[PDB]
Amino acid sequence: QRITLKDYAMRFGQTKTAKDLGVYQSAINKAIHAGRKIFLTINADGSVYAEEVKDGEVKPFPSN
Repeated sequence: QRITLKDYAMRFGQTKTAKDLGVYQSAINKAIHAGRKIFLTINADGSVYAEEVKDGEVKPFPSN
């Protein structure tokens, strides 16, 4: 089951979220702020896969 970016940060903290995603903290807070539709999947090995829904499309997050 996917977890929203906002709910993941609330559960694990902004620091772990930024690290799992490989982005810096400030970017995470802004993304949430902007209400982007970002969903994370935690794998049993601990890695996290994030995807964003934008304009009808489904892409990886961060994009670049």
